[PDB]
Amino acid sequence: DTHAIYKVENRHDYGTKGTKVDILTNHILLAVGNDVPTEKIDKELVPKLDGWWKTAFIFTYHIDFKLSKPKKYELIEALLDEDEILYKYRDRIAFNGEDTIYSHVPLEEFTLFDGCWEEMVSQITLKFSGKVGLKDIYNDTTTQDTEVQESRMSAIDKTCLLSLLGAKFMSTDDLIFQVQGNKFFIFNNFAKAIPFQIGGYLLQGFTVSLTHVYGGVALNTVSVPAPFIKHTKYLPGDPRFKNNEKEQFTLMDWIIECYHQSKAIRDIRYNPKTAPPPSVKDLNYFVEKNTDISALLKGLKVYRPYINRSSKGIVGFTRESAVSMRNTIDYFKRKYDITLKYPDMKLVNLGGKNDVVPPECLTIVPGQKLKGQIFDTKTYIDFSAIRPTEKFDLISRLSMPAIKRGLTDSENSAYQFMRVPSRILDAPVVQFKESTFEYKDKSYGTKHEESKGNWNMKGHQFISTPAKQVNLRAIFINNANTAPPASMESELDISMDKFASDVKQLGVDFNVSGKPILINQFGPPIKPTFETSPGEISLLNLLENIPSNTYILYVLRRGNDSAVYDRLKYITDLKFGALNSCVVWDNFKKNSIQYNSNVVMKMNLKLLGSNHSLSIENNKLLIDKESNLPILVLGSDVTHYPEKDQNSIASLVGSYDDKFTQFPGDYMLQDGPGEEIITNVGSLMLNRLKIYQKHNNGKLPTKIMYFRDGVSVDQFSQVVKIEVKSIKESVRKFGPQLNGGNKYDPPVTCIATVKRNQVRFIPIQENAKNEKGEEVAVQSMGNVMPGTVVDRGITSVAHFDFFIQSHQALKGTGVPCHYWCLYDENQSTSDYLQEICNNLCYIFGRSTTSVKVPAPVYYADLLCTRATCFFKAGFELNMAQATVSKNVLLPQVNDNIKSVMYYI
RNA sequence: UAAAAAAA
Repeated sequence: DTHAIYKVENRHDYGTKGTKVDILTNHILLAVGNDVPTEKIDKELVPKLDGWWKTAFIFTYHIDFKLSKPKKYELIEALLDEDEILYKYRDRIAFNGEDTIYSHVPLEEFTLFDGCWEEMVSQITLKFSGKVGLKDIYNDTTTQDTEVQESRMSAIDKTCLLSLLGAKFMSTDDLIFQVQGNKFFIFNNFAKAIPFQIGGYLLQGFTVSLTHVYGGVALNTVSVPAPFIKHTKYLPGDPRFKNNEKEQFTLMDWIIECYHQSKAIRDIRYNPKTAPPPSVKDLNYFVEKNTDISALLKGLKVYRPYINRSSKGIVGFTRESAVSMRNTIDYFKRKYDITLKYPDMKLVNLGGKNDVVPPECLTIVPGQKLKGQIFDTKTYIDFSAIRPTEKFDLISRLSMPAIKRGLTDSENSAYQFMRVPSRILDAPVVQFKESTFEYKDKSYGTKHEESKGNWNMKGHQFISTPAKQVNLRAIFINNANTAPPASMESELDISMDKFASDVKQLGVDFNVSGKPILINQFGPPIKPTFETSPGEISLLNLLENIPSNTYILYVLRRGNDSAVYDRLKYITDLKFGALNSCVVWDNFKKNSIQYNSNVVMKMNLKLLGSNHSLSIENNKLLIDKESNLPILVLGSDVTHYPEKDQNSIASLVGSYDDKFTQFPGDYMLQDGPGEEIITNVGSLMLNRLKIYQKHNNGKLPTKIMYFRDGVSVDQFSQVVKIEVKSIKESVRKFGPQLNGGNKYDPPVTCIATVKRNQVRFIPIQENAKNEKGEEVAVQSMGNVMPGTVVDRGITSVAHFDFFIQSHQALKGTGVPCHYWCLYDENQSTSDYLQEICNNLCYIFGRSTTSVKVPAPVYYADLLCTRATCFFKAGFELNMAQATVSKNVLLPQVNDNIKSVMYYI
């Protein structure tokens, strides 16, 4: 007859439970929807902002080019900047930045594009693609149709308005950088910037996007960090900058810096403040054979200040000096009146024909991205780890000027952060073996708040631990070009013994009385033809002659060896299916009982144990009452591009008991690059069921929750229409062949989590009354108290969505997870869903904390991450040994561990 | 690769 209809779920209620407090969010209300009756919101609370963005018709033009966005984008501003006629309209014309161009005015009124439908203008083709009324943005803001609201969220008018706001932001007399189309960095004396790695600084910018809320339209702003190449003597803030922002800083001045910096971090106690300045013989070898700066110069765009907005980039470094060039110093001394201070320095060339100039007089064009991998992660991370009070100021102080400039017509109580209501849910009860941890609310006075969703294992034991003493065997992977100190054998024997003794107190009996085994030269296959290295050769031997009941503890000499870790896991997990944990020597050797205690936590899980769970009452609400059979909780993630241009990897994990303590799973190569919809996710449902029925006397789950991670909004329709349908259709098929031939169609709810978003919260109060009148803390570490639930004011018009911030934000300003129930066959109220979401954040079994997203999702991410090591590990080989089959790129794991959390 | 958290 007719196919069935997988429609995205409409919101049906709001939650009620929890301690109430208002909080602020980084949103501004632009407008109240047109379909909201004037007799609804006070005339004073409606934002006094009108303008073009409310009531305008925008010309749009499709536009082809002749490829890198760098060139196109650069191409457009060039026209917009090198023509005194168009320049006047440069706050009214915007790039998409590949397909279209938006303009407040028509482009056919320009004596420029005559024959596009002066020389550079020939790489563009214009085609008027209609007009866009911007005022329809403010239309269906009450409409309770999840399909309409979808088409509204990812709409042309929304993209137009956003992109035209960018135009306004960009038209200021201040120096301003556009990065990836929507991130703007302003480089004035008030900017937040620190020197970064080599020849670079970090800079705090901002970005805006607009989100539809119920009746109607909000603007969201958040700060963004980016690295750039240093183009100034001094960085903003420094008082030597306020005086001369334009104090001479040539290309040479930059290379010296990079020299000092490079050696000061590749050698220690180098100290540039003492170290003798390079006498130019060093400094020529450097700038040619040293990738720490060659890669940066390769392409670096420079200025020629001695010719009196055209930056020639570079090609490389010549061989001839500034003196041995016939003369150059004579040219510049006579014909430009300048004395070359480093005339022995090799010169650079800026392409043909013969346009060659010395670095000593060649300034660097601002705003250039600092290409490379971040290696100084600590600096990068600390730069952005700002607490909410400090971070909301920053957002306000970078955004508001630009936004005010944007929202006024091309010739202040409204610009303030939305205040929304929140509710703080109680933490569940954490269960250990014979003990509990329930946070009891208390006043903000002492630092008591900091313990909600943040305990430790002290005076506690794991719930379930291996029955038998098990054999723990050290293998010292010696991933270094030098043999380890003599005092390491003794140091490790010490460490192993203490480790075995500490974890006994948690309930884990290890027999550590083996003898540690050293493996030098371990590493990935190497050269087309590769042959296995030692001591992979050594290790392999070791692994196929491994005793029973043996847990491998890999002690890495140097941490951070991506290539080594991937292999150790590839060989031990995938090939051999042997239980193993890695540990980094310089940590392990400190012998912290806290370090050791966080390590067994993983090991225990791997040995099928259980560390902490929820209380007996808490678990009751993930149990179907109708069958006294727990719910099958699934998590799935998708990671993209494991290498170069390769197929994405999907994973699915699932619970199997009523304790929700263990989540094995399976992973799978997608059949395309950057494919986010797991089109055949149902095939992975087969093991979820088989191990479920194993731990439930042969019965199949009667309810199913599917937590789907990492989808954007445009994909919600397909998650429901393709993935949920696939799950449903699959269990309907696998069901019968598992329960004795009977009909199987359990109801599934599906909740997508988006844990990376642009929504932030700042607390307003230190305390708030609970329902008994007792004043009680509602913030911890200067962030909103975990878990503040927010489902009003900034949530969608029609979808069943809510924010919950489940974790203590130990650093910076925490990021709440945005949950959307996309599909629901078991009539779940918001109070129900919000509680199990928050609750599931307390049974992440490798940390003593509540985490920022339900355990199933974190587990699914970790599994995707591990599948990526397997992929990456055996890949160079699979490019040689060869398009390639799925199970040779990403093989299945050994059957031994198909039902363990080897990814933990 | 002890761990949660903050940045991409």
